[PDB]
Amino acid sequence: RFLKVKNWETDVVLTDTLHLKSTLETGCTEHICMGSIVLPVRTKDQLFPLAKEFLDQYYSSIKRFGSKAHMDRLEEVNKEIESTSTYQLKDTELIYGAKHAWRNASRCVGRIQWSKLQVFDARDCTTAHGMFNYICNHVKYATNKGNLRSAITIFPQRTDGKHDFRVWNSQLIRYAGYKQPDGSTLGDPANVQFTEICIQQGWKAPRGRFDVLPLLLQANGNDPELFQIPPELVLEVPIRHPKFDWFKDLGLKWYGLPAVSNMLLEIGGLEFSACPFSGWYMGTEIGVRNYCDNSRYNILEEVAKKMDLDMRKTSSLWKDQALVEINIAVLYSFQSDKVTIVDHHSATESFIKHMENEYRCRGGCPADWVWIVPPMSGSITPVFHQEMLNYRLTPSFEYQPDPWNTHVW
Amino acid sequence: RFLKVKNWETDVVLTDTLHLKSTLETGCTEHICMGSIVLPVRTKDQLFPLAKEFLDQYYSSIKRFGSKAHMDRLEEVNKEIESTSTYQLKDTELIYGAKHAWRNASRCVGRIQWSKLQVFDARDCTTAHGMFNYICNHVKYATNKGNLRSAITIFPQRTDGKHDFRVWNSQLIRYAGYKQPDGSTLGDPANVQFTEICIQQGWKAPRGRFDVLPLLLQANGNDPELFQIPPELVLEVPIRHPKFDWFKDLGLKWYGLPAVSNMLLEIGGLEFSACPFSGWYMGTEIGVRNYCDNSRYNILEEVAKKMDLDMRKTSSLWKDQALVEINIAVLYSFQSDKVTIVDHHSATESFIKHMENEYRCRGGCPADWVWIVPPMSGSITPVFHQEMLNYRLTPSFEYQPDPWNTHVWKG
Ligand code: HEM
Ligand code: HEM
Ligand SMILES: Cc1cc(N)nc(C[C@H]2CNC[C@H]2NCCNCCc2cccc(F)c2)c1
Ligand SMILES: Cc1cc(N)nc(C[C@H]2CNC[C@H]2NCCNCCc2cccc(F)c2)c1
Ligand SMILES: C[C@H](O)[C@H](O)[C@H]1CNc2nc(N)[nH]c(=O)c2N1
Ligand SMILES: C[C@H](O)[C@H](O)[C@H]1CNc2nc(N)[nH]c(=O)c2N1
Ligand SMILES: [Zn+2]
Repeated sequence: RFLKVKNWETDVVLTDTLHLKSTLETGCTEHICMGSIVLPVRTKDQLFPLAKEFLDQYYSSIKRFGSKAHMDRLEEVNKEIESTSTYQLKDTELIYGAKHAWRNASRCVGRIQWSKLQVFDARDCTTAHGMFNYICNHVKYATNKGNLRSAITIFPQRTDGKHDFRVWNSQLIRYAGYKQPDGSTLGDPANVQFTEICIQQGWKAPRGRFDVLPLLLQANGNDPELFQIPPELVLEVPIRHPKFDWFKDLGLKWYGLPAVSNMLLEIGGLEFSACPFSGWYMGTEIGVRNYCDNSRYNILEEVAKKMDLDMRKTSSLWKDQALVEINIAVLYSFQSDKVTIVDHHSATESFIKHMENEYRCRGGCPADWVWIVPPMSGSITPVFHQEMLNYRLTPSFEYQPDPWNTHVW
Repeated sequence: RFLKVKNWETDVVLTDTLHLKSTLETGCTEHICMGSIVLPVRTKDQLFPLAKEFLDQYYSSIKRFGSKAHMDRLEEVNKEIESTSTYQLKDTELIYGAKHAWRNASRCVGRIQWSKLQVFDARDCTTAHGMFNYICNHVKYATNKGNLRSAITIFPQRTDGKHDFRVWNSQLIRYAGYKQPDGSTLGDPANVQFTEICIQQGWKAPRGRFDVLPLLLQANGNDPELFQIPPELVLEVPIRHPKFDWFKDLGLKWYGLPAVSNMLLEIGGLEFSACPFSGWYMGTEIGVRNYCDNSRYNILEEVAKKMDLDMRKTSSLWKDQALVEINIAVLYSFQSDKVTIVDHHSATESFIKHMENEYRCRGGCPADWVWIVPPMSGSITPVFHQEMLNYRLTPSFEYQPDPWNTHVWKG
């Protein structure tokens, strides 16, 4: 019932009590652990307990638990559900809901920042053109000329589920992917299917390695439409190395703003299916995953060749050498251009501090070790040595089906 | 029930049916994942089911399920249990059981090797000196002058839990760790407590950075006894770097033979509390953890100093740089001395091949991702991209508490 987690590097032990509030299921059982698995409307009756549970935590957080304003609010929501079959969040509840969805994201190493999130209320939005305007303003505000600020923009909540707002893109800013007659792939292979839906919806693709995708915005369950983010709002960094002069000849660049736009935000049983949110990069996301994944840009082979390393035996660790340098270059490039970026030592150090705060201040912190530990130098970052408990709290961000599997035309 | 695992580099989807034979519990619930927690006397009653299940396993595998010889052996084990309250494994069953414990070890990346395992039966052993002897022969056979061979030596099973065979060292070969007045440590910090004990028992401590510890051996529930492994049996590798000539002057070496000795082997209900086993190192065990953990030898600073890296901001990746070079040195040094070692690229690639084979032949392969993925360069090894399912099969290796915590001293 009361659980301990130990850090094996510091011997510091923490007691978790927050897990007993978890509602949703993990994928695991007593018989099987699904820890490494990437992926393991409401009626009037389902919605009300959800609303109450949420409002209860809200009013407790503002130290007004059991007060007349608490009781009255519970009344008003119940009455709205009974007659309208849904309800509207107050601004204050919405800000709180969003922030706690981030506080609760067990896969996010950057949650020390959870309270500093700028919430843009876009529930008055009605069209795709409106969505586009909200998005460009988010993108510009968050970017802040390279001094990035965390933000989320929240579109209208789901109704009967035939009137969903969706950003089709997986991030507001991503690069196209094209399959070539050559049999290979130019650009980001992670994006082929989506790039094809952009060309099939009308986009003129420049057919480059780094083509910023057009936004595919769906309002009120309507057919999605294309828009191009003003190029001057897309801050990109050319990638160079502080010692290797030849590194820039690789042609590499990345965008400054990581902004996830395909997730579904659940607050008090209400479902916000379009809720693009953004912060700033940890270096490894680009240098390790985007650049070096075999299924991504896959440049290790080419980089190692430029450093003149022995690629005949895996045991020369040429991959590992090239990986370090690629990641040095990413960090250096973002820093030289004054675009906020955090390295994995710094991020994990910070997440450790954040865990300790969440344990004393909340009695816990759901954390997913498989995602928290960076994809390089795992054991030299402190999160490696830290036991974590993983459980699902609400409010939350969740994955949801790609809209094209779902929405018909 | 048919559970699927996806590989996200390759899109290969595998179907697990073998988790259906898992009995032991994982620590996880529908409400909580304990996937990253390190550590989450039997009666007649529970024993025959465990025996029966184990022997059904054995007999199926040799294609004799339901045979007269299978039925006779069930009957004979049955009788032996109600008459003596325990039972004895045939040699063939011990061999088969010890291989399977390794096969079922979900935290072990080395399992493509599982069928090649040298089983030494030390169930006739009765004294600590007997154990010393059996262990030396293990060390020599397994070392094989650098061409390492996998082995396990199996001492008599638990009886009333009052007459346990324990090897008290965590590995047959490890270096001492000495805590100084000033708070520093000399030698391996992880063996401090266990060194203290040895000192206490009578070991005269050399007090250097790589003193190979004595064996502290318990036979038959008796107080444990000190012994020195013959130094000529302890193969070591001095660590140097192919390009960095200053690297040798760091003074580093490691031993060639990793041989876990503190684990409990369970076969068909029986508990072998002394079953030291050995294979050969993946490089990162030494170069990442033993050398570079902050709680271990912690040589990152001193290595990055000597490479003259920019050490004033973590963002130069100076740690990542030094870490790679040290790991290059470890593999270089082993290869040059013809001591078996495997790098983490080759080890993980082999395991994927193993794992795929296991799904195809056996219907699954339980695997602990948190353990399988190497502690450096995670996502450039294919295991990182591999979904895994963790579950508990017997026969099995398990943790047990440390003997000094439980042992009832006689004097
Ligand atoms: C501010 C700096 C931030 C950093 C350094 C950061 C870091 C990360 C990293 C490294 C991941 C792993 C993602 C991957 O590898 O694909 C992640 C996941 C995630 N982050 Fe954060 N994050 C930040 C801000 C935010 C914000 C502002 C939110 C929401 C308000 C958020 C919500 C999430 C969610 C829901 C996931 C899991 C996504 C998934 O499962 O695919 N993050 N984060
Ligand atoms: C032959 C080459 C082998 C290699 C390279 C290898 C590699 C590894 C590695 C890297 C680990 C994780 C250990 C750690 O970081 O603490 C491990 C754990 C383990 N291995 Fe293997 N192994 C090998 C052979 C064997 C053998 C012969 C056995 C027993 C028959 C075995 C049984 C286990 C068990 C039970 C664990 C879990 C240890 C624990 O949970 O603390 N392995 N192995
Ligand atoms: C907000 C924020 C800040 C930050 N630094 N980093 C992030 C993760 C972003 C950026 N870099 C990767 C991307 N990650 C979010 C997308 N994750 C897909 C995971 C996935 C894939 C396939 C099937 C699934 F069920 C799940 C977000
Ligand atoms: C047989 C074999 C071969 C190989 N290559 N590698 C091995 C693992 C060994 C060597 N390098 C580390 C060690 N691993 C086994 C002991 N590890 C500690 C597990 C542990 C720690 C603390 C608390 C616990 F509850 C459990 C075995
Ligand atoms: C199979 C495995 O779950 C998958 O590769 C995970 C592992 N850890 C991860 N961790 C992070 N942060 N991001 C990821 O995309 C992944 N992928
Ligand atoms: C807390 C966490 O589970 C712990 O540090 C684990 C992580 N993965 C590991 N993996 C291996 N192979 N060996 C280890 O000692 C550990 N330690
Ligand atoms: Zn689990």
